[PDB]
Amino acid sequence: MNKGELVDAVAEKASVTKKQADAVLTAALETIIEAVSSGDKVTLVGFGSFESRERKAREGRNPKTNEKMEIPATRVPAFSAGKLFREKVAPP
Amino acid sequence: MNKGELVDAVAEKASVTKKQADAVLTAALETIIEAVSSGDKVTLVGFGSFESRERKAREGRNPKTNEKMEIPATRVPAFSAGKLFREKVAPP
DNA sequence: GCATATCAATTTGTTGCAT
DNA sequence: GCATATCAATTTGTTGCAT
Repeated sequence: MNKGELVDAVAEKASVTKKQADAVLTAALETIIEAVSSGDKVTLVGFGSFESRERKAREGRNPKTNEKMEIPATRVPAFSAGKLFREKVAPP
Repeated sequence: MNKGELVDAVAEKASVTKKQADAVLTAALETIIEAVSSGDKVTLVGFGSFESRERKAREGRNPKTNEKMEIPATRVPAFSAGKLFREKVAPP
């Protein structure tokens, strides 16, 4: 399922137009990105939570030259699945 | 940031009412879960992608008894962060 | 979140293309 | 995605409890 196919179902479920369903979904996804980036954890009950996970430098290897290198420290987006999400994917 | 706080920001950005922002967001998240559960991968450009992943059985240990046990195989919700998410969290 | 086990199995990214 | 390293810093879950 891509964004467009999701919008169709959302516009159907929420009884709104596809242009509206997209505009809201766009806003929702952009806001989650902004919030996480600003170091804020985004929690959505049932579904899950988003946060930034810190990551220190690690050793790596150049596949073309076999030469060892250091992959620099960085910040990554993370996701934790809520109870309802994990239970729909794997019922107790 | 919780759902309610996300709704407010979404309703502000998309120029819609809070009830409408919530109705869409609920539908969007509930659809995402049903799709992942039925074995479909949900891809959203910029943001990221959701999918199920199967974990094989592994050896574990009971902290209450010290007794070694086997954690059974399962399926879990997973997330891949898209380029735009990873770049707002850590700009190149 | 917190905790056992001298745990055990994930996930990713490394460069530079390619689909 | 593919092409290394007998990679390497990382997540996550055992059974429950604490907040």
